[PDB]
Amino acid sequence: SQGTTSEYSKYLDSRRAQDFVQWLMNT
Repeated sequence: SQGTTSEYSKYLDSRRAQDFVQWLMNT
């Protein structure tokens, strides 16, 4: 997901960003 600034900032930071890259990769 693209998100909106502060919303995406979470999955651009630490743990959640790792889950997002793992996900993006699998997809």
